[PDB]
Amino acid sequence: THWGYTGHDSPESWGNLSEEFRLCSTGKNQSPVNITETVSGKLPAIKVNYKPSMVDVENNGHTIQVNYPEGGNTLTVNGRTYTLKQFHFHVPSENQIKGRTFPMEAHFVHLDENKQPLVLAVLYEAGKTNGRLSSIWNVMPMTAGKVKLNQPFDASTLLPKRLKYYRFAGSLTTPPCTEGVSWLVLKTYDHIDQAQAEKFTRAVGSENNRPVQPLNARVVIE
Ligand SMILES: CC(=O)Nc1nnc(S(N)(=O)=O)s1
Ligand SMILES: [Zn+2]
Repeated sequence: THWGYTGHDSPESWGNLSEEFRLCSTGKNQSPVNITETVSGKLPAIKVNYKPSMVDVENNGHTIQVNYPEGGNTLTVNGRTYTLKQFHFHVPSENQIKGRTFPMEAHFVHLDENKQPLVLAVLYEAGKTNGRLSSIWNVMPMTAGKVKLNQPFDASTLLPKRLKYYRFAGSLTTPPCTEGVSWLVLKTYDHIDQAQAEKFTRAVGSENNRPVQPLNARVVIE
């Protein structure tokens, strides 16, 4: 069923669109979130085993996304291996740091062998052109549609070397807003210039951030 970020269709009504999106309105563990208060703790280190792959770049109407047809690219956290399925973008950011919205956020979405979802997040500050995204921005379908990119894409360039993160449990920020999703929001910020963010918005047709949800019972670990 149709949903979006504006119109009579907007995030605050997602739960009533159908019975099967109801968690969007009724869940207590929803993403995204404003990360204000945190607990300093000893989080397991991330190990990135990303490498180049043959990807396609899809406009599904709601974001620009890079689909990984094969496993290949993994993340090991806490002796668990998670397989990168796809990554995609929000302009502006869904998650916030101390009330601060960022001009873009990237969501790297995974499953482990138990099919447990993990989202590793990168927040972009305004700054110089992102040279490592230009390859994806250049083939960006500006309407709904899908192109396989000729030259291999390496996602290791999209993650910093400093891999400190905020950790919390949450949900998909798009319908059906399924809960039980591990969130790891990296502290080290990448950058995008203004054209890049505007083009994206132009392509997808709107700013595509779900608004922040209450933490309720949850604690964010830094
Ligand atoms: C199959 C799949 O991954 N669907 C998603 N829906 N929302 C997502 S997000 N913005 O939380 O990372 S991913
Ligand atoms: Zn997302």
